[PDB]
Amino acid sequence: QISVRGLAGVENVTELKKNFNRHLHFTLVKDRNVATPRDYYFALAHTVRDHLVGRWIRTQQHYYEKDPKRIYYLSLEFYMGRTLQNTMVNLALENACDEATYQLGLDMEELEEIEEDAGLGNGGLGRLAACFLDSMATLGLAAYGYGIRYEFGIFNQKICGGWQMEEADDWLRYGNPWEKARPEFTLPVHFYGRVEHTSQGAKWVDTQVVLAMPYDTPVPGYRNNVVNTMRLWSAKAPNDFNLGYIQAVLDRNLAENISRVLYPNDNFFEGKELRLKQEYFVVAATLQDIIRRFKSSTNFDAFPDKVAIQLNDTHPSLAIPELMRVLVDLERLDWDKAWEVTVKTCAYTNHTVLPEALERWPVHLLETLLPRHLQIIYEINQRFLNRVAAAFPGDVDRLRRMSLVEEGAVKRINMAHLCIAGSHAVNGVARIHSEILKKTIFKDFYELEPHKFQNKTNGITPRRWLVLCNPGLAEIIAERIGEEYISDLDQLRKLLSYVDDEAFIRDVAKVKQENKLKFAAYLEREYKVHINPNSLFDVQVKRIHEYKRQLLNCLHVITLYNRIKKEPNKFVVPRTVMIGGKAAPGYHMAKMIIKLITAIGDVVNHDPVVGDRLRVIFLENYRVSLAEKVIPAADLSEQISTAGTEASGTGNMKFMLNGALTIGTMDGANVEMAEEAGEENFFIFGMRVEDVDRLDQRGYNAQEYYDRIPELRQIIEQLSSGFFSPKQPDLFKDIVNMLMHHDRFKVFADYEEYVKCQERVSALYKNPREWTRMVIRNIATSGKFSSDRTIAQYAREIWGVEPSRQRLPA
Amino acid sequence: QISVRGLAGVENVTELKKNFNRHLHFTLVKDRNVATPRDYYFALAHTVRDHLVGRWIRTQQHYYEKDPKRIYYLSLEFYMGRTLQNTMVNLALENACDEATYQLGLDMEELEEIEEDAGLGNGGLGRLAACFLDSMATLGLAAYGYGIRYEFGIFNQKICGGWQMEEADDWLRYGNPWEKARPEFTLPVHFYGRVEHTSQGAKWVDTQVVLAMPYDTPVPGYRNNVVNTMRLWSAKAPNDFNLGYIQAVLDRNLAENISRVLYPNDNFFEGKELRLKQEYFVVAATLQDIIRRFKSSTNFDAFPDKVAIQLNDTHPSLAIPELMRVLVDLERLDWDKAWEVTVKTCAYTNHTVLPEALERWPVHLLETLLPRHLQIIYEINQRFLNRVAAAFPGDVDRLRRMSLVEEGAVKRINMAHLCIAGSHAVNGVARIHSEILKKTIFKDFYELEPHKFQNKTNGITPRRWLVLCNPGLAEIIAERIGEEYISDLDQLRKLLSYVDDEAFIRDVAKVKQENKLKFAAYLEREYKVHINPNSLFDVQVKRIHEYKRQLLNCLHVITLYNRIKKEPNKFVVPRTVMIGGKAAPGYHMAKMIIKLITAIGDVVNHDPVVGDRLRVIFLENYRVSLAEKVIPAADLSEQISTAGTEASGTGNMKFMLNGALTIGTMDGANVEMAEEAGEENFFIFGMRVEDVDRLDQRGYNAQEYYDRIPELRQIIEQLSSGFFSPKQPDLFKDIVNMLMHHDRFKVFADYEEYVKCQERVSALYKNPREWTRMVIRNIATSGKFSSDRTIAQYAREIWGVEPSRQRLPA
Ligand SMILES: OC[C@H]1O[C@@H](NC(=S)N/N=C/c2ccc(C(F)(F)F)cc2)[C@H](O)[C@@H](O)[C@@H]1O
Ligand SMILES: OC[C@H]1O[C@@H](NC(=S)N/N=C/c2ccc(C(F)(F)F)cc2)[C@H](O)[C@@H](O)[C@@H]1O
Ligand SMILES: OC[C@H]1O[C@@H](NC(=S)N/N=C/c2ccc(C(F)(F)F)cc2)[C@H](O)[C@@H](O)[C@@H]1O
Ligand SMILES: OC[C@H]1O[C@@H](NC(=S)N/N=C/c2ccc(C(F)(F)F)cc2)[C@H](O)[C@@H](O)[C@@H]1O
Repeated sequence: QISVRGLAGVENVTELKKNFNRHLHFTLVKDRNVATPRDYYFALAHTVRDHLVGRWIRTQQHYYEKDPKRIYYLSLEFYMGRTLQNTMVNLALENACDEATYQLGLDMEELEEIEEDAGLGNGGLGRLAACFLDSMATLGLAAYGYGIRYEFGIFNQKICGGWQMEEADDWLRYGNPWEKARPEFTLPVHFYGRVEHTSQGAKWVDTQVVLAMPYDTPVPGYRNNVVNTMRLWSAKAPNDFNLGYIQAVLDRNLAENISRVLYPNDNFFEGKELRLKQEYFVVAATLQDIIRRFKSSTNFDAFPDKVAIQLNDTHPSLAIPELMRVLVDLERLDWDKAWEVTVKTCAYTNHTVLPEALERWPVHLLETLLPRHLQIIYEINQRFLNRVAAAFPGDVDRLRRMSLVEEGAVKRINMAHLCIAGSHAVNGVARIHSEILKKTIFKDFYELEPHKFQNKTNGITPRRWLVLCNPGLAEIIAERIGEEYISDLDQLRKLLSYVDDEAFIRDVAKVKQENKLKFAAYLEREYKVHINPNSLFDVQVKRIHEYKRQLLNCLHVITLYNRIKKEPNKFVVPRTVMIGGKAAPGYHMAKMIIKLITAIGDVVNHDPVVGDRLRVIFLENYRVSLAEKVIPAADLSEQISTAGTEASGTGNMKFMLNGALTIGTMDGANVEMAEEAGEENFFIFGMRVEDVDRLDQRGYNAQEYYDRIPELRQIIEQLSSGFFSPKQPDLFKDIVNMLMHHDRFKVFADYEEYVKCQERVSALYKNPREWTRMVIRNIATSGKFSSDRTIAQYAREIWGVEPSRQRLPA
Repeated sequence: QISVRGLAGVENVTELKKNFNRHLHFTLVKDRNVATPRDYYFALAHTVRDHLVGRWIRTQQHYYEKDPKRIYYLSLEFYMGRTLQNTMVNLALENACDEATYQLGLDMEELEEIEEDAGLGNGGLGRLAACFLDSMATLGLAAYGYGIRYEFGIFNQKICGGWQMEEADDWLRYGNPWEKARPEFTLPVHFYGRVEHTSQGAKWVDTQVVLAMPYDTPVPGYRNNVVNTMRLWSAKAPNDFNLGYIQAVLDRNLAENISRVLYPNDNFFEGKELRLKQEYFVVAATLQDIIRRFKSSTNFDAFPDKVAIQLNDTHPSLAIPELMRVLVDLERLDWDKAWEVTVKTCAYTNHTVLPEALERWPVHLLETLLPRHLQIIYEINQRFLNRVAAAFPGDVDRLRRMSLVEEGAVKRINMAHLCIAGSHAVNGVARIHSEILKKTIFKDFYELEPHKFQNKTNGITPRRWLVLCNPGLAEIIAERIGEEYISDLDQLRKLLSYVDDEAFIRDVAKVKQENKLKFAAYLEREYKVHINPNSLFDVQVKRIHEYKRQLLNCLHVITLYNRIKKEPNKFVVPRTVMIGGKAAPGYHMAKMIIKLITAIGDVVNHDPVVGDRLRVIFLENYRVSLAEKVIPAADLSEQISTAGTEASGTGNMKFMLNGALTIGTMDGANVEMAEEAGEENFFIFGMRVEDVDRLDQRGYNAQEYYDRIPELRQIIEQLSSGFFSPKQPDLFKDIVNMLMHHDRFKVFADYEEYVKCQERVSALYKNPREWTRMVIRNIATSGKFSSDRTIAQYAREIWGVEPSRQRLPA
């Protein structure tokens, strides 16, 4: 059908058809008279996965022979989404399978909708890990993703009476065709116990043992025949566990609860024991696996030449004292050599600046659970602080500021401080975030070791986030500039010479229109909701957090509503305002914001005077599969965090690549995005970081804004008095009180500029030719935000390895 | 190699070889350089199972088209053992796979040792269910086994310092190639709640829901291309279960614990709530599945013409009030018609007479867990007792004796009484057991409804228990009489005309010798134990129970030891005495008996004066796979339960078929076995049932025996004084006290006759030609004890369906 989806050869199509029927019969034990759509999906899935195995076996064989330096990417989250289409795309099988299934009398797109998301992450950090794995395979690096196989991923979100309900994401219910259990490689992980000191050093004894069972999932590169591995650990009780009889067997559950569920509280650090166990479990199992592989290459001096470990935030920070423990206690290296090896091996990526998100584990927890690790941490702290003392003699306050141990009511370990001390590199995830690290939160560490601090601006994979989710746009671009850009996204610059091309303009706008019709249909079909596809699609999708300022968007929405009611017979650009995202189950304010959004929808969507000039829809259960649908259909991307709070953002980049214009603050990656496209091609508004700092100095007084902006006052009055909650008039009192008296994120301060800027957006949209021309200049300059570029920078500047675009033999 | 194992055709062998390699690559994701023996087993397993699927799909298709009457065999236990060899045997693939694996450079027998036992049963009742499924498929009946998929089966037994230790049987750890999950057919099961009465009848409301997920396993007939289904239910939490957040997800475990583990307490009824839940779970899910299938045939008058439900003991007795509940409350049939349908549908098999084993559920349990079922049971009881009153007017004691409700401290439901009331047939499992039911324990019910009471003497499958475990014996028989006997075991009578055939005599004795060498080797290899293979193999294998009198065997063993020590230079027939079996974890006396056996071994096996004339070995972890090894190697089968206590026994029959002579009491099936072979060809001793009754009348005084038998006194003195426990002299005080003052099973009363009879055994064994001739007359008359015969009797006399030896088209 379309070019970039590969060849549908006669030989291939005939082969796919017969293997499909083979799987239906032998694998699924069905025949065509009993088979459901789900059976058909599984048959296709097995037919496709057959094509990975030879490539997977010989890639891993290749790494054994050539013995390159290995990259280990440690994360507690991998937000993978669906795998079928991604695999077809990366193997050039998409048109062939489409044809084969067509001739079998099936619609492949319908089968694709049956696959569950692998929802093993919360948001940006988890999705970043998934994009990175894809780029690492595409760039031919010998890379492994290591994490936990959660039985339950991020909860499915139901909206009930306007309110979020959570339900278990039982994603493994029907089986996972993309994993291979490897029970033969099961490893023991130890907990509790005590430390004994002997003549021959320390020994960790009387431990409880939990088994770590690995499951491998393939990660195919883009048409280079490379298939890397993601290894996820599952928790298993040992067989003499608790071993009246019946109870002992039932208590095996306690051990296995370690990998049962993903923590969804991305807002607020909770020092929960189960979470600590999860963090140690992935680290202990992974490091044994690493050392095993290394020993199959006594000389640990070569360890850093052969191993790189990337720590995705502080969640796997225990890798540092765990590597030390192994090297010192088990291999009997001396401390200094062990430390040298550890530092050269580990690197740390920070993904936030919000204080309440930082991991600070109570000492009494580490004492009971990991007694030997606390001792190692204490020793690291002493030696580190001795280095600080010698560099800044007499600076006693620096010492307490830099300590890994925080004193107070409860003593705590600062895991970020541990990571910086024990890593040769520390990076932020966009240029302004990295500068903020060096200037404010890790200033003392930067002064001590400026060489450690780097930037690696985030990216997204153009395979999933263009080719897969927006084939129409991929095709019209391919027609003009060829297919090479898919794995060299900088080529999109060549599109600049088409900004005045009437045909291209028409094609870009047509692709968008089709995307909007497709999504407007999806809404009616799966959610019985009626939207006008000629309106501007105004979309904000991301986790619900105060810093992300979904509330500022709410304020604009009500402003538009009030202006319509005021001058009903005046013309305004019609909008469909879509907001979506999950709230952490314990985050009251975020749950209230969701309720507000639905409450507004309830008023706005049923007002006859509004007609269909304004619609407000809450997008339920936002997740990778839904992002792949809504992003290609968007016209306006809302990226409106208070400057200084969004470390990078990556959703922003997905919208840019897919032909939406951006309204945003100079925050995170938005800055670099505006820089690449030109500030004239971006709707920038609001305080910069410096203005925020100024405001904090004087003190932020929300009342000032309320007193001087009558349009804002009106909104606040409506909220208080119960205009949006007729039956519970004080329903939103918490929200109003927060905005008026304790708003950490200065919602009111940006209100005027935001509304003004929104007027400029509406103006441009009235001129379709000029809207589309600006869109073209965005797409054309989105090349920098490919994760191939990000990963090539990690490889060269942190891990010390050269990427390669060369094919392995098929 | 050997005939009965089928053809190894050039085309077949080449096909098996390539499918093996296909599976190794695509299914296991290995290549020959990394593959372990386990990988090889799995590749063969997948290669073999491929041959079942077409047969499985068309058998079930056939039953849909022809719509025969369906047999549902309900059991909480299916002791299946291993499946690979059984499948090859039933499909005629054994020689072909042996060849194919040979040419691949593998030993198939070694691969077969890798498969775990499906240990989903305790002993005889569970193994009976497995033999029955095999015969039902072999006889072409449209039959389904329904049960629970336990995550953990019967525990593995470790012997530590002479003592039993239990460890979890994690049989699913590496995956089960013989099952197919069917999540699409998941059904809800309800618990707790309350009953509401409306105008439109009773309604069961406010229930907790647990999901039942079926797993199907094939059951192939012997070379007839029939493949029936065993469906096992697994417990799953519903997705809004408990739905702070983290805990809610972790508590899903509570629902799923229902199918976690098999109860191993075969000795003593424990009214544990979890066990009741298991019993209801299998019943509720199964009956919905049955009704579903029936409705795909309002007219429930045809229900008994289309459905038979066999209840394996009282464990699924809740099927009776559950069928009533559905028919009355949900389909709105009137009580009398519902009852008529239920009775004609259900039949009950009793597997014991021991009072402490009978299920008597406290009313307060059924009240909380199954409030509607208690009401239904009460109503059944009233109507039943009204029938009793009318038949035996004024007999008030009969009324209280026959009631389903037992009064007392705690009111209880007698589940056996429920089963008899609600079934059209009640059978025992051997002729003497069935007579005992009618004369003693169910006398009142027999007087009321004599037509209900039947006998169906147990059997074993000659596929597993001859062809599979003893190919050498199967072959030498096949040479003389052909292969037809394998599915028509009565043909073995033809062997009588060979009792004086010198060649046959020589061949029978040679097969036994090879079996003993093979087992003597297995012992040395896997357990570093040294046995003389020229000795008489004296074997008692079965669960450890007082009624089974492993203690009487212990007494004989010590007698032989004492007689040797007394006259060291006298000749005696050398013996290897092997005893094995698991004890229920809470059964103290049974655990003490195991300790005694090992303790004796410790003394006897290290006495230089004994040499190798006497060895005592405890066979660890007795289970189906071990039975398949030890039974063909046995010379003497010990079947020595107190007369009246072993309902049938089936191990007895396995030994008979495999060329061991039997020493036994006239108990259970032993009677019919002696009757078939001739009492001259059997070593019968001890009290008959009548003698036991007499002894109880006068009162059993153990002291009498102790006073009159000096050889017995000596043994008791040795036990008391600590001869077998030098470091803990009073270790066996419990055992001695039990024997002297509270022996329910009259061990001493049979002592003299037993020892005497054992002398007669030793005498015969000195004359090999005559030993073997008697062996031939046993094998030749073991035809009656085939489960094909047993099942043909159930089919004709209970279920009303005709068996068929006709092939389905391949
Ligand atoms: O879902 C049912 C079960 O299947 C099992 N898979 C087995 S037996 N073969 N896999 C083969 C395989 C082939 C190719 C690939 C891929 F995609 F190319 F990489 C992955 C796996 C899984 O181990 C188990 O966890 C799972 O629950
Ligand atoms: O760099 C990629 C993206 O990273 C994001 N950081 C995220 S998602 N941190 N998650 C923290 C977290 C903490 C605890 C937990 C929990 F619950 F304990 F399991 C889960 C997540 C940035 O906010 C974004 O600007 C950036 O683009
Ligand atoms: O062990 C890995 C997993 O495999 C799954 N099997 C799947 S996907 N195909 N089965 C095909 C099949 C073919 C033939 C037969 C047989 F023997 F002819 F009857 C049985 C099953 C199981 O459903 C799951 O419970 C299990 O854990
Ligand atoms: O007919 C076949 C054989 O059946 C046997 N009966 C057995 S095994 N009953 N099990 C009872 C039992 C009770 C409770 C439990 C438990 F633990 F709650 F789960 C398990 C088993 C007879 O004793 C034998 O003579 C006969 O040959």
